[PDB]
Amino acid sequence: RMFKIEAAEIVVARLPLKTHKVVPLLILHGEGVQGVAEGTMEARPMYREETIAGALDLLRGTFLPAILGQTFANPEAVSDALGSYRGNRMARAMVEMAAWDLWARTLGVPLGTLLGGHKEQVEVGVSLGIQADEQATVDLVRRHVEQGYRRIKLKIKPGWDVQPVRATREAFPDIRLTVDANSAYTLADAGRLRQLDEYDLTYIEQPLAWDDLVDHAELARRIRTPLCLDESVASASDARKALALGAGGVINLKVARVGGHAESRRVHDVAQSFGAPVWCGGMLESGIGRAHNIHLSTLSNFRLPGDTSSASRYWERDLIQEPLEAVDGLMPVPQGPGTGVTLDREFLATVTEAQEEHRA
Amino acid sequence: RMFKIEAAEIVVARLPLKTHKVVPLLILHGEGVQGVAEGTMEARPMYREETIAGALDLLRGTFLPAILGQTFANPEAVSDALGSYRGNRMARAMVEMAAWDLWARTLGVPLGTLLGGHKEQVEVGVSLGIQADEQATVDLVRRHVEQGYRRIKLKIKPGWDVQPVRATREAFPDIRLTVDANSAYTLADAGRLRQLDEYDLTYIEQPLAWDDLVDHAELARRIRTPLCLDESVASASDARKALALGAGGVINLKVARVGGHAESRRVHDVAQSFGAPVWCGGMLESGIGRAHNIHLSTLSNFRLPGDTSSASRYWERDLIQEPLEAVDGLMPVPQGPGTGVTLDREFLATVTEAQEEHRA
Ligand SMILES: [Mg+2]
Ligand SMILES: [Mg+2]
Repeated sequence: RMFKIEAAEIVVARLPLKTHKVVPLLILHGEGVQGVAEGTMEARPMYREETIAGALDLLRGTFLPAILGQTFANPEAVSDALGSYRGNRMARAMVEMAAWDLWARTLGVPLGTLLGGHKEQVEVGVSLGIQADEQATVDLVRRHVEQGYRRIKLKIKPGWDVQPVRATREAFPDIRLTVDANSAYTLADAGRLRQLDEYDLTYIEQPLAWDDLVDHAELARRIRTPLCLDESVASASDARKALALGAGGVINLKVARVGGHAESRRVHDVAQSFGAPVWCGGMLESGIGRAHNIHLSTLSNFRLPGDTSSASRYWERDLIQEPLEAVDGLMPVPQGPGTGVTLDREFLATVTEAQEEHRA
Repeated sequence: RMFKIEAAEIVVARLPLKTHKVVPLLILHGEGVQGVAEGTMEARPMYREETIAGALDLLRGTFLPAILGQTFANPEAVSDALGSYRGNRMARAMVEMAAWDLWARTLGVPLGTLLGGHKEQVEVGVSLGIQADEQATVDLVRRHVEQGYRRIKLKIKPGWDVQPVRATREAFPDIRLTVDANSAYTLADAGRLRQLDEYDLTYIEQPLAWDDLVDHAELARRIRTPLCLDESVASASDARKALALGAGGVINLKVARVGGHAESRRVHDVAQSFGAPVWCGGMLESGIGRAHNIHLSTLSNFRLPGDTSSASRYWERDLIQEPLEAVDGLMPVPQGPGTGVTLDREFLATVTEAQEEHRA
């Protein structure tokens, strides 16, 4: 039954890589359990428009006040209570996704299960940066293919695109191979991008401007390689518009980017209704955010491998107790209610740089 | 010659309405002159996505450190130096516009002149909120027609659209009449909006979602009244996309929304290349912002009246020494270099919440 949000903590941690990454956590408390989610916004607006400064101000100043001490039927009722404010999806997503965790934990059910998923393990691939040359690329790829990863994503740029791809393809003619074009191209480059076609990529991710659909639709008419949209899809209606236009045949679905789990479900179902698959994008998440991603990835139209690879690839030590490790390109769903993972509070304390508490 | 930016000041004021409005200012110092601009983002994200807290943290943590101490050839070079960041156009606009004012003042030239305009005054319109009934709407319109405004804008909403427009058009068969539909309709409302057609509105402003073009395109096919786009045109390429898709035939051009004067002139030119007019939109600006708008509005494709009405209608006392007052629907361009207006520093002091100075 119904749940009352009694308190909320905002905990910002700084986590060393292997220089650092800031992890904003929102914890909601209620009914003697808690829900946790992780912000994916950065200090500076590099991947998208939102920033830690603005999202946290929106949380303490607007969203938290609207929900604290209040009672709700479901996470959708929580999202509904955050008014008609424009944009700020990642901020909304912190509240919404923690609400999903909290709510699932009051029922004792795994998050994935509530969202309609029934996979017990999800397929994963890896994304690789730009390497120095054709052989160093192939070497780095081989390391990962020997780990069983089910898709390889290579960054590209002008004019480092056809070469990395052709080399990787010749050594490995059967792997699922993709590229991330990183919004570094123009309709001008349609000719170069078309050269990629003979290497049977599954898609080219977001080759043009990060906020565009119309030019993608045009570029898609000019090349045979499917395009995958990322930043240009921030909602189920964007997904609809993109697919009705022909701007892509694939969507990289990042839960926090679309404002959370429910909306991600809708994105997911709109894609399926068009016969377009989704796959789960990643963003250097701690185990909190990684767990949420895995649970969402259990939905059935997640038919291409996700960037939800092993935690130990990123951190010497994660913010949770449980390991999130994939073997042979498969990441098991972490057992337990909600996310199935648990904050390691002692370790979190040694890397916390800010913490605040909010009540009604 | 080139200009060095030696110092910047952020001053946030709470200026009394005729409740209160928070006015964030940026002051750029160099070559013995200064350039000033006004942020239009608000505390919470209601009109668009940016907030004062995100915007200001972006200025002091990223944009100002990038330009402080650097020497530039023109305002465009200043923009390019903030280069790689996404969205946040209003925050960007504070730097770029303050830069135009400074640049212009090192040259001794009025801002509008440098942007290519040659009007000495600009036509203004008036905006009427929702009134209680038809005759109250008509009586207010009658007042404003008599004061000499050259366009009437009626705010409409579902349940209250055809009625005020019918009544108004009936009493005033020839005036330039428009409506602001304020993103409150959906495609199911096409039949009701089509009923406005027989009243010869110059346009309906952004009836559907604030970030949409594709559905507006469809709505334009079902009714004959021209659509005017607002929040969904944030760049020159958005303008092109909107006009080419037939999402509208008019653009409400707001200088800060698109990233400042350079990009606004680009929106102005893309629109002109399609033969679509633009007009100057407003956001309850102090004299700083109003003066920038008035100078942008001197450009030749601003062929419909703008929301740069008298400052006295908004403020008991303005932040500038010069009064910006329209007479018979004509606002004079303020004389002098740059924006042609000058901060009243002692008055400003009495209304300053907060100030900060940054250097190298
Ligand atoms: Mg990517
Ligand atoms: Mg308007």
